[PDB]
Amino acid sequence: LPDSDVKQALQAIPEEFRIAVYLADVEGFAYKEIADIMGTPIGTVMSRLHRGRRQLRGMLEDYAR
Repeated sequence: LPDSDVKQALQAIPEEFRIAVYLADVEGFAYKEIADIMGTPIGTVMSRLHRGRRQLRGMLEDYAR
C-alpha cells in the first residue's frame, strides 16, 4: 500500500493482530503456516486477520484528507 510507513500503521494495532497481519500481508505466509508460527488454531489466525485488517482499513481511510 503506502511506503514502509507500514511498520508504523501496524505498530499502532494490538500485538496479536499486528503479527497475523504482518506475517500474512507483509511476509506472504499462508494462514496454516501462520497458525504454526503463532501456535493458535487457524481459525484464530483468521479472526485476528479480520480484526487487524479492519483497523488497518480504518487508517488508510483517514488517510483520505
